[PDB]
Amino acid sequence: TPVEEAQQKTIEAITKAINYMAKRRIGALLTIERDTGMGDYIETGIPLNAKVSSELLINIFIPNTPLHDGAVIMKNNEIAAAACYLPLSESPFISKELGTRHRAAVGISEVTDSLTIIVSEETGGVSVAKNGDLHRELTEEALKEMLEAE
Amino acid sequence: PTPVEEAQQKTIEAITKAINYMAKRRIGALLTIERDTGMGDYIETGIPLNAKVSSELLINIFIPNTPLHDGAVIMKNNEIAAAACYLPLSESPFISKELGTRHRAAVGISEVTDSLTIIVSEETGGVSVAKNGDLHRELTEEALKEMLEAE
Ligand SMILES: CCOC(=O)N1Cc2ccncc2C1
Ligand SMILES: CCOC(=O)N1Cc2ccncc2C1
Ligand SMILES: [Mg+2]
Repeated sequence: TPVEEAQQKTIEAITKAINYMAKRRIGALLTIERDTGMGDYIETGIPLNAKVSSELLINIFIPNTPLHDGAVIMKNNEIAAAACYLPLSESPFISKELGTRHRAAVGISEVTDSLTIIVSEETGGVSVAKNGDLHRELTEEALKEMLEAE
Repeated sequence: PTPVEEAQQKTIEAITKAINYMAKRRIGALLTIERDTGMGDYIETGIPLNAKVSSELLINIFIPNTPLHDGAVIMKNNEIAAAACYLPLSESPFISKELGTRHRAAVGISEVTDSLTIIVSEETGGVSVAKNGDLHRELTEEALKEMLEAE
C-alpha cells in the first residue's frame, strides 16, 4: 500500500544515512516519535518539517555545523526538527565509556516509547535506545530489524 | 505588518545570515528564490526537502563535500523546496571569464524565469545576484538585504 511503501522508503533513507555516518565516525542522534508525543522536545530545536532523505540526514550531522549538536526528531514520516534537546539519563547501567549522545538517547527512551538511533563519534558504533535500555554494536541487519519491528 | 509580511522578513533574515556566514568562510552556494515564474521542472531535479527555512539549514546544505552541496537550493516563499537542483547554464558573454559553474547556472535560470539567485563564490567569498539575465557582483551585505527586501 502507499503507507507501507512510504514507511519502507523512510527506513531505507535512515539506514543509508546511518551507514555513511558509522563509516566516517560522525556522531549522530536520531529519535523517532511513536505514541508518546514529543512536542515539548521538538520545540527546543530548529524547525524543519522536512521530507526524509539520506542526503538531508547526512548534511544535518556533519561535524562543526549549525545543526549537528542535538537530536533530530522524526514524526509522521518527516524530520520535525534538528538540534533538539533530550533529557540525559541518570541510569547507572549505561556503559561507562559512553558519553552524552548516548545518555540523551537513553534518557528520552525512559520517558517515551520512542526509538532513538545513536552513532558514536569515537567508534562509529551504532546503537538503539528504547524503554530505558541501550542496544549496542548493531549490525546493519540488526538496525533494520529494529526499525521494521517498530 | 501582516503575518505574511512578518514571515517574509524572517525568511530574508535567515537568507542574509546564511549568505554572510558562507561568504566569510568561502563556502560556495547557489540559492534561487522562485518568484512568479514557476520552477517546478527544476525543483524536481533535486532532492525534495519542502522544509521550513532557517539560516542553520541553509548553511548545513552547502558545507563542502556533503551530499547536498552541489547544485542549487530552490526556495518557494518561506520553504526550501529542494536542494542539489540542476539549472541551465548561461552562455552570456557578460559573465566574468574567471567565474565557474554556479554563476553560469544562476545567470542561466535568470534568463528563463523572474527568479532571484544568490551566489557565494568559493574562490573569493564574493556575493553576487542573478536576475533577468544580468549578474551583479561584489555585493555588500547591505546591498544584498535591500535587493531581497525590494524583491
Ligand atoms: C542549532 C544550534 O544548536 C545548538 O547549538 N545546540 C547544541 C546542543 C547540545 C545538546 N543538545 C542540543 C543542542 C543544540
Ligand atoms: C544529491 C546529489 O546531488 C548531486 O550529486 N548533484 C546535483 C547537481 C546539480 C548541478 N550540478 C552538479 C550536481 C551534482
Ligand atoms: Mg561593483
